[PDB]
Amino acid sequence: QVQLVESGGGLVQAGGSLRLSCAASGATFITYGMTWFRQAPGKEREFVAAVTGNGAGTTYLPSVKGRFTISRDNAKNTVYLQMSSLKPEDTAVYYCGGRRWVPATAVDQVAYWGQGTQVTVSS
Repeated sequence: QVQLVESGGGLVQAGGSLRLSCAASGATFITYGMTWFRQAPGKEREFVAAVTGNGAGTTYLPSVKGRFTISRDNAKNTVYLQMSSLKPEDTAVYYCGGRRWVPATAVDQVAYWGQGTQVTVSS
């Protein structure tokens, strides 16, 4: 009974900001590498950002690097994605994926998913 529950999405104007959260419960959180994926309707689900178990190692999709920040609080079992300078490009459903020991970099590698939270960026 491992469950990932997401929040913080919704609608915002271009240049705006959001903060996604993904609270985990069931397994031991620090043994999982957490990753944010996003999927626009009709396109393939793509990698956005990933963080290691300890929280030291972070990787970003080149596009969103600088604008997006991933982080995690291993005490409260949550991973965050702070989005800034949002473009219409970034409109999609954002999913949080967990994989044991090493963050997933491709969809197939993810062991546990969240329900997915919509982000829409109008202009």
